[PDB]
Amino acid sequence: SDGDQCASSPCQNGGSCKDQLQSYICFCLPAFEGRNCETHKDDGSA
Ligand SMILES: *[C@@H]1O[C@@H](C)[C@@H](O)[C@@H](O)[C@@H]1O
Repeated sequence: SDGDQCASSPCQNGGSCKDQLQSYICFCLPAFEGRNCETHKDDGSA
């Protein structure tokens, strides 16, 4: 699977995705979580 696996915005919350070997990589901030930075670590009611 050597190619690009992030040509469809897999990560969110301003996640920095980068094309790497096999799969890709998303560099986010410590205040963000989720399988693809799609969740903000705000910790409110839920
Ligand atoms: C990509 O890296 C992450 C960690 C943030 O700094 C983004 O704003 C940047 O584009």
